[PDB]
Parts: sequence; structure tokens; C-alpha cells
Amino acid sequence: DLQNWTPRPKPERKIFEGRYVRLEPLNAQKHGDELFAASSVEDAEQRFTWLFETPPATRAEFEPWLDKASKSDDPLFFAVIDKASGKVAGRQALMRIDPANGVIEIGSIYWGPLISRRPAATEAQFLFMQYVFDVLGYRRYEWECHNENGPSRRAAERFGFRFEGIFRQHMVVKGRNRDTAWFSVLDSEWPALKQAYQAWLAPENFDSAGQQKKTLQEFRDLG
Amino acid sequence: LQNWTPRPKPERKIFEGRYVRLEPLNAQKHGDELFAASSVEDAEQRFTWLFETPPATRAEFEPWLDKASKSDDPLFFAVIDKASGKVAGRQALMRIDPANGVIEIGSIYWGPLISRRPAATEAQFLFMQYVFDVLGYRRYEWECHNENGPSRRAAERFGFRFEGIFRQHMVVKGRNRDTAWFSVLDSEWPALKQAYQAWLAPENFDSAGQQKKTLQEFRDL
Repeated sequence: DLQNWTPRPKPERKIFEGRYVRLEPLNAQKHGDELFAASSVEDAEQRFTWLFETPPATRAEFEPWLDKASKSDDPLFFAVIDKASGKVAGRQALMRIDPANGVIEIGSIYWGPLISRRPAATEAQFLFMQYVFDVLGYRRYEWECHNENGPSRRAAERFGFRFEGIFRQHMVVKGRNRDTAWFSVLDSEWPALKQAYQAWLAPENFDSAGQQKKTLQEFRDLG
Repeated sequence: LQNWTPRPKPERKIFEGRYVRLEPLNAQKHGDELFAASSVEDAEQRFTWLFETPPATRAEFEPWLDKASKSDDPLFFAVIDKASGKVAGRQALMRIDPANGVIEIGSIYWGPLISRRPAATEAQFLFMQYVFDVLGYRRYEWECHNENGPSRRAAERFGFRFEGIFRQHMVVKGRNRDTAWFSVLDSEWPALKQAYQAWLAPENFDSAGQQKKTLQEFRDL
């Protein structure tokens, strides 16, 4: 197939609608107030530890980052809207976009308390992965995080990304060394992942308290 | 790293060694000699894993040469073999990250005047010294096609440490490329510098031009 390979399309500012979550292209006027709220919760400092940004101290102080992020084409930012509340719950981006080789990254992730460790967060990831493979036809979908960011590494593994390696001294972030852990999902890996996510996200998989009956790793194991 | 700042960008300057001289690539100055070196009998084998194909004619070489001469990233240098006096190959500093002090040595073409001779090792050394002792960078990268055995071996010999393979990283010349990644850290450089100095010293080569000890032997010390 690869002798005829040509560049794939660039990602677009599209709306993505799921059962638990909605993704909207980030817009300062539409999302600014609620994203500020999400980004300035009581434990925002802890939540932002490994991110490139620090939490905004005031709404006015948030505006410059918000405007740059809303206008940016790479990273391409989306607000993550929790459907149950209708509120912006976080943000994420498609980034390091390489249409020529069909390679792209999900990064710039902040999933706040409304969605963190709930089905909405898993579906936010899923909707990007689905778009990247089924619509854009990319070959390689990346996750990178600080190697010391345990929750992010475990999130990547749970999501089905495969570890590739650690770039030693890859960055300096907030006055500290960052070795970067890299993981990927290949186009050949996507179809089995898609089935496992769809099974996990199904309303059948959540009891009346909203608690999962089986985990995402369990469904992936089941094949 | 509380005090860490962005580092300077690399600049077009001349780097003068014992065996090799690196000059900022210039179409008029280097084009005819570099084309000659790039159209040697085994140019096809030498270009296999490069992004470029070997140039069939001087005219057909001009677009790549002009673009490479003007490029700021990759930032290209002609590799002049001092003994012969000829342009013998080319190489670049690339994927320049001043904020984090990360940079790659890449787009390496070393022709038969210097490949597997001390000049090639020195060509690598002069970039490595510039990156660490002058620019103050903290991570120096090498990447290649995973099936490029000679490049993987060269990176390991030169002291770069394997970090991993990016699967399906590129499509190159109609085929899949998984990319193998290697690095040298600033913390590793002072000891590595000494090993290169020992290896490149004239005293390490006998009257027949053969090394007495290998680069890897000096690195073990």
C-alpha cells in the first residue's frame, strides 16, 4: 500500500459529540468563563503540576493564554464539555500535526474534576482517536508525558497506547528536568481498541450508581 | 534547573579540526565538489536511508543544494577533507530547540574520502563540541531508520545511547520507516570529549594509518 501513500488531511475545527462529552473548537468568548472555572478549582495547582501552564490566578490573567490557544492551529485546541452538567470541564488538543506522514499527538490535556476518572474523560480521548484513524486516516497516534507523571503514563497504558521509550532531558519545564515517555497507537492497533472502548462506553457497562462493571483494560484483555 | 534559560541558535561559522573543516554550505563554493562526492560509484548504497536520492546530474542536484544552502533548519555544512582538500560530504544541525537546549546532528552524507576514516569521527566531534561547550545545549540527538544498521552502529560507537523506536514514524521512498532514537546528554560530554581527543590524537595511528585503540576502548577508560 505504501508505494502509493500521499499526505493525509489536516485536522479541522469540528464539533465532536459523544454520549458523555462534547468537544468544541476552543473559543475564548464561548468557553472562557467556564474553562477559567475548571482551571481554578481548589486543587488546580496539583492538577497543573505536569502541564506546561500554571493555573490562572484571576479571570483577567487567563485571557492571554485563552486567546492564543483559541487561535492556535498547532496545537489545535478543543474545549471538553461535560454533557451531564453542560459545563466546560477541561481542554485538550491535537498537536505536532504531520499530515505528510500521517502522525499526530493528543496532548495539552487538562481534564478537571467534573470529568477526571469518569467516562467523559475516556470518551474525550476516544473521540480524537476515532477522528484521527477513521476520518483522517493517520498511521500513528502519539501520547507523551513527563516520565515522572505516573498518572499520565498509567492513563496512556490504560487507553491502549504502547510504550516506545524515554527521551532523556527532552525538556526543562517549570525549572525542572523532564525526561519524556513516548507511547503510540498504530493504525493496525486501532480496530481492536475501537471495539474495547465501544464496549466500555456502552450504557450497559455502568450500574445505577454510574460505576463501571468492567474496566477498559478488562475489555481490551477480552478482545 | 531553576536557572535554565533558552540557549542560542547555532550560527553559520567555520569549524576547523585536525582532519576536517566544516563550512556553512554554499551552492557556488561547494556545489561542484559536493556533487562529485555525491555521484560516486556507490552513491545509491550511500543514499539508501537518506531522505534524498543520489543526484544523476549537476543540474538535477541544484534544487536540493540551493534549498539546503539557504535553510536555517536543517543548518547545513560542507565537510571538507583537509588532506585531499576536497568537499567530501555534508551534514546538518537540525530540529533546533533553543528553549530546551535540544538539537540533532542529521542529514549526514559522508563520501568515500572520509567514511570510516578519522575525518568522519572529527566531523561529528566538531558539531558535538560546538553544541555542548559553545551553545550550552543539554541533549544532543541522533535518529535514523531502524533498518539503517550502519547509522545505528555509528551512533553507538560515537557514544549516543539508544532510547527507543518510534513505530510508523514516517513514510520514506514509498516504504515504512520506524525511527531509532539516540542521545548524548550534557552530563556525559566531559568524559566523552576526552575519549574523542584520545582517539583523534596522531599518536593513536600507526605508520600505516591504522588506529592503535578504538573509540569504544577510550570511552571505557
